Amino acid sequence: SVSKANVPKIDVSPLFGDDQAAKMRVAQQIDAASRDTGFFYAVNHGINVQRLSQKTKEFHMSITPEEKWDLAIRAYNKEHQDQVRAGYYLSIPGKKAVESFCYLNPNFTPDHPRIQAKTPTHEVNVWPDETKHPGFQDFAEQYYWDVFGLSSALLKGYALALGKEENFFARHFKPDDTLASVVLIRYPYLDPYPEAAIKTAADGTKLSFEWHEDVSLITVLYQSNVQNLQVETAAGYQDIEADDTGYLINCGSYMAHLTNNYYKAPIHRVKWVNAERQSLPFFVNLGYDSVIDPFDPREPNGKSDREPLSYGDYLQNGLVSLINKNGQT
Ligand SMILES: N[C@@H](CCCC(=O)N[C@@H](CS)C(=O)N[C@@H](C(=O)O)C1CC1)C(=O)O
Ligand SMILES: [Fe+2]
Repeated sequence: SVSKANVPKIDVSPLFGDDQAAKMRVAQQIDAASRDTGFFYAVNHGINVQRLSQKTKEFHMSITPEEKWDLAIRAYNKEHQDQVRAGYYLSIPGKKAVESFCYLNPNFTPDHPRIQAKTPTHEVNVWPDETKHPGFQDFAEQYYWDVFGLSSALLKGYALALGKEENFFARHFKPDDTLASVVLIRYPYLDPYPEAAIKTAADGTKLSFEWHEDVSLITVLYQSNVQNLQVETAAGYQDIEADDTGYLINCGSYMAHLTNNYYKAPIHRVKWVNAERQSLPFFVNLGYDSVIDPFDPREPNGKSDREPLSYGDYLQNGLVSLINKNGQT
């Protein structure tokens, strides 16, 4: 068997309030989890995840092949050269099971200064036809802001955990410019399930997505109640329990950089499971020009021998590297 990973449930509700002592007690729990397996479940987060799941299912199960081409990123549709990040990521029946829809900051409109400048990693979202998907765009944009709010609260907790003032990360995480993305991933049930869509780990475990560290500051994830994730620990890969009432939180490699690996970006992978399910990550990314000076909370003077890295540089390079390592999703 595989051992169960320690993934504590942390009540994050004080991070929305003004009880500073209570916030510190939450920060300590985040610190402990970040130093152990690198994962925890945020509970009492205030988001209606059942409705998120229902609206997402309605979208995934009603979108047609025609609409998928019309929304497709450039990896699938050469006509859409502006769509590197945002849009539809098609399955390939017989070869690739997973499919998804990615969207970015709703404030990236045609008149946004970064859109006008054609700055890398900024795109205007594409949406299906409103008549075919009534309410979907509005729901999805509102969801972005709901999970942005949770993420801002979580970032106050991580800042306090690291010995900083609570706005240390959040001051770089702003509605007008965040590079954060939502991805609505569908993992299908298939009978037969094509072997070409199943990868195999060195230890023999059947996978849908190989080992990686996240390209993010933190990752704020909702998934269906079907166990699939594993995290590498000193004791080997361990199973992360599912919990479709909470958000699974972990650090990405930008956090590891900024903290000199005090909070590591945990290595994790996705087991192959033949089940119809949802994986709905929010990747907490800062602004394109955001730079936090690296530090080390294990060193008396707090100094680090790492060089500052702008978030835009980090992100553009990280997303390409992840595609090169683990394949186009
Ligand atoms: N397209 C997105 C980035 C996608 C990065 C990516 O492919 N991530 C993987 C590894 S974290 C991913 O989303 N995998 C999901 C899965 O396979 O279920 C995860 C975290 C829920 C953007 O432009 O921001
Ligand atoms: Fe990941």
